[PDB]
Amino acid sequence: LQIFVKTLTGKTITLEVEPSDTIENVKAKIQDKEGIPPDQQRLIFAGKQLEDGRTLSDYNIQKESTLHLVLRL
Repeated sequence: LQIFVKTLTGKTITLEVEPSDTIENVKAKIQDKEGIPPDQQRLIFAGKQLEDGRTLSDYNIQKESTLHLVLRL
């Protein structure tokens, strides 16, 4: 599976994700490609702010789905 994460910059980053990956696993993938501690990350999917511990499949995030990243303080 691959998904896109939109930054505040506008710049788009593809992410290789397993379908059962938790939102932490996603934040820690972004920790890798950008370098933003998961605690400063806030991810959004169709307006729903996604929660650590639930998985991509719990929120029905699928191939080529877009998450919007925004920061926390």
